Amino acid sequence: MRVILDGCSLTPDVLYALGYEKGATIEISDEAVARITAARAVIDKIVNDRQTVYGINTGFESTIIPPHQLEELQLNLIRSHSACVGEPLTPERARMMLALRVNVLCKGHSGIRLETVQKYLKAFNAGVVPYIPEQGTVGDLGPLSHLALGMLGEGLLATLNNKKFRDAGSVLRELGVEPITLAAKEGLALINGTQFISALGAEAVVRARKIARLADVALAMSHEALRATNSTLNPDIHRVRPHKGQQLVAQRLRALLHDAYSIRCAPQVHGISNEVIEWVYGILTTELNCATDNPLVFPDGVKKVVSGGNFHGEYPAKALDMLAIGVHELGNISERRIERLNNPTLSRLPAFLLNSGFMIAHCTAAALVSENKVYCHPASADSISTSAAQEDHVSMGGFSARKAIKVVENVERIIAIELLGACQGIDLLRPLRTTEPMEKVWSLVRSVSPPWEEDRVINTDIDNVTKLLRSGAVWKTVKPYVPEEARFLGVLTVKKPFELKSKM
Amino acid sequence: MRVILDGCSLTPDVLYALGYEKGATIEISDEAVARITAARAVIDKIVNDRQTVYGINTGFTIIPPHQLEELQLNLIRSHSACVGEPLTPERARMMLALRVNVLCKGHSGIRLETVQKYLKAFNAGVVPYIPEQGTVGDLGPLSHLALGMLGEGLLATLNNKKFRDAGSVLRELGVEPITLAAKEGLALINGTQFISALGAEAVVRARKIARLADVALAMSHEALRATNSTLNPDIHRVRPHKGQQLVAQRLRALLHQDAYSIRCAPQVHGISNEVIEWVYGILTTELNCATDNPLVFPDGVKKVVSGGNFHGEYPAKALDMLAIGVHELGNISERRIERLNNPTLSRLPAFLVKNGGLNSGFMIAHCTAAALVSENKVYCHPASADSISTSAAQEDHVSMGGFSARKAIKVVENVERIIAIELLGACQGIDLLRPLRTTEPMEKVWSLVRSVSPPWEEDRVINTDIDNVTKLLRSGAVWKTVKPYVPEEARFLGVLTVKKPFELKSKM
Amino acid sequence: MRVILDGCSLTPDVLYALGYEKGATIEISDEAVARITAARAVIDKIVNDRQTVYGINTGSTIIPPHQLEELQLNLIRSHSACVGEPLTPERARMMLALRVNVLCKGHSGIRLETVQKYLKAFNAGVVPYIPEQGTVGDLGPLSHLALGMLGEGLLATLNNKKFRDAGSVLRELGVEPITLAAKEGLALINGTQFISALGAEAVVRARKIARLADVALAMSHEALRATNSTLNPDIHRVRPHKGQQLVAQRLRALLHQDAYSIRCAPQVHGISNEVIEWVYGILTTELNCATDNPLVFPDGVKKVVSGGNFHGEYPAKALDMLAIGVHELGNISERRIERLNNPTLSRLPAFLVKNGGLNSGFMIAHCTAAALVSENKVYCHPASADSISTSAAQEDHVSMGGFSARKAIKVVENVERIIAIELLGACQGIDLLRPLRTTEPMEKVWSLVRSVSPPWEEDRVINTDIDNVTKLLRSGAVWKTVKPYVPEEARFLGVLTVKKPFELKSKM
Amino acid sequence: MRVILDGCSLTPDVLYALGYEKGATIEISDEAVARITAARAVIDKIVNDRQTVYGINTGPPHQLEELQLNLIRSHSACVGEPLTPERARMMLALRVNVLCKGHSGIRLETVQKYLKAFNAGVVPYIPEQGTVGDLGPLSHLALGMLGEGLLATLNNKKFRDAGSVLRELGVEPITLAAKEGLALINGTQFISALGAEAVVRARKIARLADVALAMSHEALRATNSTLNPDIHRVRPHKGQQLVAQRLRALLHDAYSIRCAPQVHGISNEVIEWVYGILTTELNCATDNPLVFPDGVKKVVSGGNFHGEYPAKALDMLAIGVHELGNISERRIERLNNPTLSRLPAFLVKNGGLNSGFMIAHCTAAALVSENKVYCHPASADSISTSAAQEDHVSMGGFSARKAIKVVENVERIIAIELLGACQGIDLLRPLRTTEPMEKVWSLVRSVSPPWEEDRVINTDIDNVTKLLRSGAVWKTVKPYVPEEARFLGVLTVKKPFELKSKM
Repeated sequence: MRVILDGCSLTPDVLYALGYEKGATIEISDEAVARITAARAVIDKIVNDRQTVYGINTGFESTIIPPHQLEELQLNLIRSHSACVGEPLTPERARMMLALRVNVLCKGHSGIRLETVQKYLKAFNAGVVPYIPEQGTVGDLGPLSHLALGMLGEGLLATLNNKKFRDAGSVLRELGVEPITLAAKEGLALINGTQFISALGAEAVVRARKIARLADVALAMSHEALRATNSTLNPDIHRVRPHKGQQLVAQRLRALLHDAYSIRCAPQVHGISNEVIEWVYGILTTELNCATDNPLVFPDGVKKVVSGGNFHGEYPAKALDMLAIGVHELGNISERRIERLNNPTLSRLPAFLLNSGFMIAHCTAAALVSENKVYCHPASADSISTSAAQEDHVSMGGFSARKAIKVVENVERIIAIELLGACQGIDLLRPLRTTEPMEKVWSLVRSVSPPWEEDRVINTDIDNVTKLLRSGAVWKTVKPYVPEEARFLGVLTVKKPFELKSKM
Repeated sequence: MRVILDGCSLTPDVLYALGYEKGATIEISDEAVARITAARAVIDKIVNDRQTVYGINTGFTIIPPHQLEELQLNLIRSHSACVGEPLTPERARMMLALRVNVLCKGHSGIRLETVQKYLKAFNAGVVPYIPEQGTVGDLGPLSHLALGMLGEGLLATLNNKKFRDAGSVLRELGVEPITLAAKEGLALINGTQFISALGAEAVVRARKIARLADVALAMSHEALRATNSTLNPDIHRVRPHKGQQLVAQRLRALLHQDAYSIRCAPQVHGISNEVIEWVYGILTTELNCATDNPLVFPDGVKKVVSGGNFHGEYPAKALDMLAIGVHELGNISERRIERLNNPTLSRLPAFLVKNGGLNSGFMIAHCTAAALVSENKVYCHPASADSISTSAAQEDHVSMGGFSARKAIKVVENVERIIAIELLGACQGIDLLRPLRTTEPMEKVWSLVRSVSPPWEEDRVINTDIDNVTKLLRSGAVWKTVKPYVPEEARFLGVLTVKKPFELKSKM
Repeated sequence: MRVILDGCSLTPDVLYALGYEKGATIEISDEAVARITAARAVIDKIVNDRQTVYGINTGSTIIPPHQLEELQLNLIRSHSACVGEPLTPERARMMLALRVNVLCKGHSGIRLETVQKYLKAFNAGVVPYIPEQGTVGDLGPLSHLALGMLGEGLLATLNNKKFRDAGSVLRELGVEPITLAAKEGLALINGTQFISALGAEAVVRARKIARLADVALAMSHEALRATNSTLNPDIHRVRPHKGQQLVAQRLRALLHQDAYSIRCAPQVHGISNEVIEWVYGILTTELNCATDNPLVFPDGVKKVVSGGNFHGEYPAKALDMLAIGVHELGNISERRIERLNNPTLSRLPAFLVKNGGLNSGFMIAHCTAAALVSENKVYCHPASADSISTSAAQEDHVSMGGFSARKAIKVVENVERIIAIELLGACQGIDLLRPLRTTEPMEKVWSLVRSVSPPWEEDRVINTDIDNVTKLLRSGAVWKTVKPYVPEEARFLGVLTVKKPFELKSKM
Repeated sequence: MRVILDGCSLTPDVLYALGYEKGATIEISDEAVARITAARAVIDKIVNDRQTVYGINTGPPHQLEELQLNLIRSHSACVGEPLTPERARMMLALRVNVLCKGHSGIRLETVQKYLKAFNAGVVPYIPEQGTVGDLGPLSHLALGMLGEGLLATLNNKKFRDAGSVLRELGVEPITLAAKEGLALINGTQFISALGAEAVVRARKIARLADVALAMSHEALRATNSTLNPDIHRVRPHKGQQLVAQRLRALLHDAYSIRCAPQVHGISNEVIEWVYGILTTELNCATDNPLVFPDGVKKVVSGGNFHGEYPAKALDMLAIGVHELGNISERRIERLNNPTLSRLPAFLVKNGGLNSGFMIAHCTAAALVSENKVYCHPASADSISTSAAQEDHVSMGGFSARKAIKVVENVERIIAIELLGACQGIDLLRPLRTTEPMEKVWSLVRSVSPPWEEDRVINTDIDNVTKLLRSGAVWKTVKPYVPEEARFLGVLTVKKPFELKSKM
């Protein structure tokens, strides 16, 4: 897989693939190359003409810095801003941030040199693993500086073939990549932006979209195991409560299948979760293709170098706080259906499906839902300002992105527990059969987890079914039975950006 | 203003007007009347043919006629279980009008005469007694509404808002109490109208304060003597979120390196605007939804269908997110208030008062703003994230959106005061900069503020000024002043027209 | 009816009584009078000798006599910056009395005459106008208090609670308005008395509902016909938390495997009790603290000292934790309510009603309880965890405990209703079990409940019963009924006497 | 480092040492042995006499054994990352201590095997998510002792086959008789062991917070006026007075400095209170049903397994510890602010080319901000998982974990303040501070050189954090501080509360 970046076409799903698919590689388009060199020409003219421009050849102090002191300034910037702490990002997430960094630079408004972008490109393709401590950003100078630090051959680096973090200098020699060198503005160009929040957010919303579909598969199985009626899927019901999500979820369920609230009101609950995920997906897709640099370089603009606030991460921060809340509800209602499966008076099945069955598995699901409620608190609602700097308002979206991933990770396990329990319900109902797509899912689950005869170590089954869900095999199985519109695919193509009806 | 309801055309702004504008009246369309009687014909046939249908003439087996009526009354009474302070007259009447609108869709099976009575009571000026706590998302609130319509419990009127005997109040409006036939009990109390009516007020107030936030910001921008550099349309063209671009255009209209609270304002106000716009869309759909159960479809394959449209997760979730979005407007505004009071940051006299030896100026007003932001952070916790299964039976998941709606209103109420404090402080900044002038629209806003709050010479009781400027903002006079200077698209008006509902491409 | 304040002996329960009991009056002790005049002598010397001391006659520069009086007035007026609904008369007057108590410690430098006028205003029945929002933790609220004492802004009286001109109200009461000398402005508005007065009500109500929670539980225990096995003192001897042991003993006194909401009740109520007891101790100290600045020490090495005793983090933190502790009482109670309504869990008629084919019983009452628990979870978020600083001042860290105090009261108010719903439901259970009888104290409670709420024969408006039983609980009649059956130590009375303050072992 | 457990004497600090100090070993007292065998005699008598008692021989001798195994296996339902070796072994030791009270009905042989496994260096595999408050975690512990699932060792921490690890360690797997299954997995030991680490770390960072504050106080050249004992005598909270005395010991006007005793104080008191709750909890009989050989009823069903007590305490610990970081971050802000510090902006001379500690403050602010989310009480929620019995749970598993996270975050914040304040001292040379603070400064300078030109600052932050956690900083100032202000009272177990009345 070789992806061509141009700063306009990147989707969260492609970025996720860039981080997680073996053999992923990036290149930049010819039009991106043209934009980058055009922007750099502006910078080179300002520096050569010894013209004073804040952010270009000024200090920290609107006076002109001498050339040699200007190179040293870039290095001091990268080093002093490498202030992050805690556990480093996983190799996949660190490399997602790297690729996203390159994509944003492709818009050609940072003033970066082409050769610096190439060294970033070459490092990615060679399999570099940046060392990015996950805590520090207030929304992403820190994370992006740690990225640039490794590209300077300083600090720590790893590789895909050897993920033990070691001397960055030796790793670059290992990969045959010459370290970057920094000219004017290159220091800021590399570390200004929302790429830590947005890369992590990209993974979150991708995983969220996929678990939203899978939640309906688990629900369908529970529906069958509990022997519920199809009455609540009547399209007349959802025609008169015509939210997009609710209608789409009901159609998805009808494809798979053609009571209690956790089943009967599922379209009315999954629906809004789906719409939140779809909305967040749109916000993030725009953000992955934004020029978050400062100051901005516009070679064809009335002003060639402009100071703005595009580095502020409130947009993806807010979106990720809401993603967590939306995804959380999928697990919340799922846990209740798990409760019905284990309850003998509710299921008309053997209790918990001298044996305890899936009793404690429901417990695990409830614990995950409970901790998700804490993670539902909006991190971006807080701002802590540095008084005598310029930064008097920040997004605090670093934690928004991380806890969004955690909530989805938790909900994935919850859905796995429901699906696992519901499949056992199907066993208990034999020789009864369910629908063709659901029988295929059941067989798929049974290929990694045998039916529950005697008690056994159940965390193994939970983890196996979770692996199964994350593999994509479950959705791939039911996919051809579902109408195209109900497959959650519309967000996979980049829409044209909003345009003012007046350019005033 | 006489509004004709038809269950398809109601917007949050019209509903807000129905509750808050003097002389508001409702009627229902001819097509709504037709739908209502058509649905009732289904119910009447079922009852007369003595056919067993769950939710129509069953029980808690077919219940005989003389007791089917008693069942309706028992339902209304036993479900009137709400506690706490009653809704304000305006909000109670908003819930009443919204109730009527939903019934106009013609899927509840309600009788026409009952709707007519709900209709007549509203127009006569009835004030329902609706305790604000109880719903898990809205049997309770809607039952209290129906209870008063039965002439039981408490009622008030617009002319006399002291809650008294409901029977005498109906006798005061010359209104005859409702009577309940089969299904009418459920038809009146099934739905999300408590959450959605309160939510309607919230999102309307939110939309208006979002616009006003940019006016306060513009004034602060002028008082702080900031550059227009960050409003360069090239900046927002390459970070092209709809909200960010629209906010920047709105600011360019009012004002035709700085701190982040000013420079990153389009990047912060923008997402707030988009959240508000999104919530507005969710709620507009919800105001025109058939949230009844069981549903009656006279032209359907099944005439009576059990579903889950009463579940309030949709408006509950939207209102939790509205609170978070609106909160940020106050959050960044408070920081700009901080800059205005800070002599190092403002290049103005400290706390916007000259002769600051004996005076404190707007020092403690900033304090009040900070306290409001701080408490908004607690209200930012999503209430709909919780569910307490009220039965090991069938009601095993609920939205808990009652508190989502109420705290959404509280956050917007708080943010309105914050924006008022910023605008008040920024206008004093303008005074301190005289004989300098600002733009034509901002000079008009300044004059408008000065007509309710004089400049700050010596110290005086400042909570009076804060409240006055807050009243000014809520009056609509401030936006009305700058409105003609702003491009139509940047006026936050697109949400005022009801879009056609989403339609499935496939027939599966 | 007459409490003598001395700045050392005030308990939350006495302060609550001062605000809520009819005919309450305050006086100050002789030792307090002596301390006040001694401290004022220090101030008068400083001013007379024209000596420069920050906070007494500075700005910063030594302020001349004429301007020094004007400075006090400007201070009070400009700091009256609070917004929102005013405190209830009882809470406003609690803040007033607490203000006087703190001044009795004699470290504020206040004049005696000023204290006397506050004192006379309280006894005459003044109702201060104190907007509940604004403090960051309490210049605003305390300034609004002083503003009314100046005869400015709004005031009310106990005989006429309509807020009107403060000047006319003081004339009505026969109280001459205060006048302000040096330091008197700061002396009146420095302190944590808004947070602490509201907190005093909260922890008092919390302590009383903690006891009542065990009474409701005991009734539920009987209605559900549970075993006494889990009350075995051996169980709690080996899990010997003070609260758990005390709760179990209280339950044994009223009742002289099972579900967790009953069986683990000592293990859950226990920690709630201990949190309440801990908070009570924190607040009792705080009610008797010198929160002034700068502090005046007539017998100290330094007579006038600048410190940070005005910072409200201590009561703010305590009230955030009170909310969490009280919340759990309602949380576990709601689960017992669920068991009462559940036919498979209770072995009683579903929703505690016979002939439930037309009746719903207490079904929706459980719903109301669940909604209250759910909203309490939002209020459980610690408000004091946030701080918003004013960058260029000296106030770079604040407690934000104003909202901590208010939401603490809200949580307890909610939990009171929950306990009422449980008790109401459990008493119906007792009816359903007749001719069976329960214990002597529980039969008395049942009779007491039946005197305000008849048994549930047919369905009726249930919010009336809920409110009546809530009124009953708050009246104190329920606890008074079982009180003589409970061992003294299990009556939650230890906190009612002021303990000697902690003393350092070392002189360092 | 051989600790003798008896179910009555364990403190959070000793338990922490048991998990983190090399060569730690446990034994049980003779009285504990006596109690265990006495309780087991009750259980043996019941099964021998074929008497029906719920929780002993309920739901034949043959299958009663199978029931125990099914119990352990089916309840091993936890997910996520496993506990660190130190925390897993803390849970193991705490498990043994609770069994020493002699009310579980466990066999002595089983305890000795747990005992032996610990001393041999076993590392249990305990997934950190699942408990609703701790059947899951305790079952995973027992699963490994059965030689099933995964295990590791201190010498080889790669999780592998539990059977082979026990062979490696020379430990024969446990066997389960009647009641032994429940005896091993009933309790609050996952919450309490994690909570023990949290409150220990909290107590130590509370002391260190005053050291950082003292240095900031010196770097900012503040007055000692706010430490006047008369101030705190008239606002006589225990914590506030103790903190002020601690500061006076180290030092013999902005709110973040002036109101520090009034803010650190309540944090200290919360930590001290939580410490007391947890100390009791470490020595509680959380079994069910309970066995009382000398009781009126020998086997009693109760609710001592309910973890609300430690859950609530840990939710409050997080809130209390959080505030230390909150006010510290504000002092960090003052250090970097040239208008507030009267020092070079961001503590760097020649700031035209250098940024100094600017972004380090940024890191501190981010940590405070995320701590605000963790301040939400996890124990405030309950999800009834049983339509009947288990209808209220504590949800204290996450309370314990996020408590550790908050303290971990605050440790870094304090490190950043101390690091910045020491640079302030450098900028003020040839000025000197007090003798104990000069020693702390020298100690910091031994792991982090002064800031001349810009360099990679996350290295310095991590080094100073390591320094704080090492105990060397407190050990340095310890002899200058009055005994009462050293936060040591909680280190000795107080006698348990006793009812006055016999009712």
